Amino acid sequence: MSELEKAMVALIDVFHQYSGREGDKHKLKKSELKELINNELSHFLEEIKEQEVVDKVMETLDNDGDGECDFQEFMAFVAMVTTACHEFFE
Amino acid sequence: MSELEKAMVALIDVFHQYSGREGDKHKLKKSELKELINNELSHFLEEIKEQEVVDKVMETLDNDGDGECDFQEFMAFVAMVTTACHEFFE
Ligand SMILES: [Ca+2]
Ligand SMILES: [Ca+2]
Ligand SMILES: [Ca+2]
Ligand SMILES: [Ca+2]
Ligand SMILES: [Zn+2]
Ligand SMILES: [Zn+2]
Repeated sequence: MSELEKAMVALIDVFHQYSGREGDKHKLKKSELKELINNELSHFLEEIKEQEVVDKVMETLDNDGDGECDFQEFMAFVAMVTTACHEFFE
Repeated sequence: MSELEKAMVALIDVFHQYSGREGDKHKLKKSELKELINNELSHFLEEIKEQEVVDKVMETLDNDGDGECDFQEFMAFVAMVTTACHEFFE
């Protein structure tokens, strides 16, 4: 696979690794999303150690209002983080 | 870096690799977009060999109407292709 193709498979992989832990296997619940950020975005995002922060991140991400982050929402999250990095480091 | 972090860096890298070739160093013109898809998405998307296909792809991802693909628009493109790969495997 190319570098881009690899990167895409890696986004699918990490989503599944966290979404399948509990409840809906295809959605991130707040605790799944917290572990994903803390473990996998430890350099791009401040560690989450407060319920209020987990809450705010889900509120921000959850466009369909079911209190979970689905794959489309996770893509949007990936784009906002990646964009932030893009901008920040130039 | 985590696999997710490395993937995000990979998106910014490839984008810069192609956007930097001609004209606007920070946006993809049609020629740069065609070569990105052809070289970097050769295992996920059919090879582009017709002007009308690159025209149509650009029209599709060019949401601000400048005839180029900026990083934000490239991220929506990445999300489209990733989603398709996701579905494909399932
Ligand atoms: Ca879940
Ligand atoms: Ca949701
Ligand atoms: Ca360019
Ligand atoms: Ca545009
Ligand atoms: Zn899935
Ligand atoms: Zn840039």
